[PDB]
Amino acid sequence: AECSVDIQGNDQMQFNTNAITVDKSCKQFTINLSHPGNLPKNVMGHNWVLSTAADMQGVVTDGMASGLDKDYLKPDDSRVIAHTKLIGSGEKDSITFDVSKLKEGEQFMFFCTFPGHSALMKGTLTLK
Ligand SMILES: [Cu+2]
Repeated sequence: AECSVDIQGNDQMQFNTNAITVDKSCKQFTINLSHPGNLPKNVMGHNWVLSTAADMQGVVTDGMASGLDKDYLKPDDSRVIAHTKLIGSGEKDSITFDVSKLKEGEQFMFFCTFPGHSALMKGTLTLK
C-alpha cells in the first residue's frame, strides 16, 4: 500500500529508522533519502545501500576503500541490490527498485557506506 519510505540521516550519524518493511504487493519500492544535518558530503556524507545481510560487511569494507568520487561504493559491486547516491547537508536523493529482486528465505540489510557510519547507520529490510 505504502510502497515508499522517507529516511533521514543526520550529523549524529543516525538514520531515523532501523527497520524497513516492503509490502509484497508493491511492484517497486522507493527510498527517499534526505540529510537534515549541517555538515558537508566530504565529512558527513550519507547514502542508502541495500544488500543481503551476508554481503553487508564486504560492501562496507570495499566501499570505504573506494573513496569519495565513487560515493564510497566499489564500482560494479555485484552485491549491491539498490542504492541512492551519496549526499551531504541539505541534499536529497531517491532510489526506486523492483521488489522482484528480493527473494523469500533471505535476510536483507540497508546501510550507509560513508567511512565509519555503518556502526550506527544500518538496519533491516524485510518483505511483508
Ligand atoms: Cu553516512
